[PDB]
Amino acid sequence: MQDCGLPPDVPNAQPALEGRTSFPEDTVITYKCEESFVKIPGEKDSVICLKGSQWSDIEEFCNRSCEVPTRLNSASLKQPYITQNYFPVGTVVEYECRPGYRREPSLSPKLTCLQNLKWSTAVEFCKKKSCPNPGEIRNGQIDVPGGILFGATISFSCNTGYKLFGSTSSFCLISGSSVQWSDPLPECREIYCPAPPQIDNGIIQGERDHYGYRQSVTYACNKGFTMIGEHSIYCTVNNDEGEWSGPPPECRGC
Amino acid sequence: QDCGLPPDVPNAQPALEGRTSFPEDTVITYKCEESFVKIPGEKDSVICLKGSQWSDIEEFCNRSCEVPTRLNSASLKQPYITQNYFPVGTVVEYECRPGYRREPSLSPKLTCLQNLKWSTAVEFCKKKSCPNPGEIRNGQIDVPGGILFGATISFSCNTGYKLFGSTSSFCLISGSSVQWSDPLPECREIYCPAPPQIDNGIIQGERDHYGYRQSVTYACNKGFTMIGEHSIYCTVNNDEGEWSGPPPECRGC
Repeated sequence: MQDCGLPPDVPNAQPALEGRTSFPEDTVITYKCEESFVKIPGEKDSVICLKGSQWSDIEEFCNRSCEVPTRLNSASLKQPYITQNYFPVGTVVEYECRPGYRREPSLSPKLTCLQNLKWSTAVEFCKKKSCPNPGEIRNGQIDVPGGILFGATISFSCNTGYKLFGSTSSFCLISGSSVQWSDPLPECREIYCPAPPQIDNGIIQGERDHYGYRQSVTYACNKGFTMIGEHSIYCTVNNDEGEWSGPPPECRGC
Repeated sequence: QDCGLPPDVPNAQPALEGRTSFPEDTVITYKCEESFVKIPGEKDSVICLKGSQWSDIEEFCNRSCEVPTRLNSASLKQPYITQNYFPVGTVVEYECRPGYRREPSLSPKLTCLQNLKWSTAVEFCKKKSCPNPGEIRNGQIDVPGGILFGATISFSCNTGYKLFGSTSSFCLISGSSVQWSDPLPECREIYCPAPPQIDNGIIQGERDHYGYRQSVTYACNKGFTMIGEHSIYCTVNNDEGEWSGPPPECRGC
């Protein structure tokens, strides 16, 4: 009769019958691979109802493959693997470094689909690029807690008596073709105490324009006046603010 | 042949030894009364002569000031320093003791006034001053009460420095002048012990010396996680250098 019966049973595949058990001549039935199965590229996935109520032949066209290789931050799959989804056991794909990573020549940038349907063990075939030597801050310091490779953070400080002007930290971030420091080296600026206080009936010996950390100012009483107190005071520096060590002496008469 | 009572001398009293009759050749001496001093080169005694007659005697006592009171700034010059006769109008001169100096604008003279008192005393001899103390590098000099003869000053070293030498000085008289009893001490920077090294980590840019408030920053080697403070600083546990705390640790991952 001008109709075929049920199409052939294909291992690991299911046909789309659309609710019927009888099919007219020239009917084309397509099979879909079952769960955990991927169709083999370049193979038929359908049958056709021919004359004599006979279906055309069809061979197993499904496998048995690894999942799409897991997403790496250091490397991306090369072409053509990057567009593929069929990875039977034994399949080896190749990677290439992303930015800002570079190849570790001693290591293979390849992964193999194993018998258990899993990709081989991942090694660091693509490593983190390094940022330039951070250098130095005059009268300050640079803290490098964990190297200077891509993704690293460094911090800046100014020594006692100096004030930081600029950025307090920097990060090694990807910059176009390479990796560079997010921020430039800041500046450590000398902290000045307020102008030293004058005293009644006394003077400052050779008063300077500016007083920095630990610098001192010496007092002297005018003729006929007696000194009572510290002959000199010095500049203390805390939390980036200058402040004299204590009050200036007194010059009492007479 | 015995004389009777000797003559009455104004402002003087004779020493009679309770006697009222005196044999020939008896010599009687008079003593000036209070406030009076005998006049140098004048007779103060009489002698009983023949004819039961005393020899003549004239007033020999002049009202006089007392020996000038002792001053600590100056001493009487010669010859006043050995004198005791100071009638009204007498002016004596002083000279400075050590460690005092003359106040040029003033007179070093005292006059015996009509009331038998010496004129008002002024500071004609003033205390000498020791030289300016100077400065102590990284330290301070406290001058509580001037730098004149007898004064005391004290020395201290700023935070982070240790005093080596004298802690005070006193303005002493030294021969022909006044000088500080002790020379200035020195203020030397205190150093903390060398910072400790840590397993699997380093000291970032270690220095040869660390002083007060100076810090040392640590960093762990690749593949280790730091545990504890990243940097420590040089404190001064008086008067010793000491690190603020233990260095961090590096734990292998």
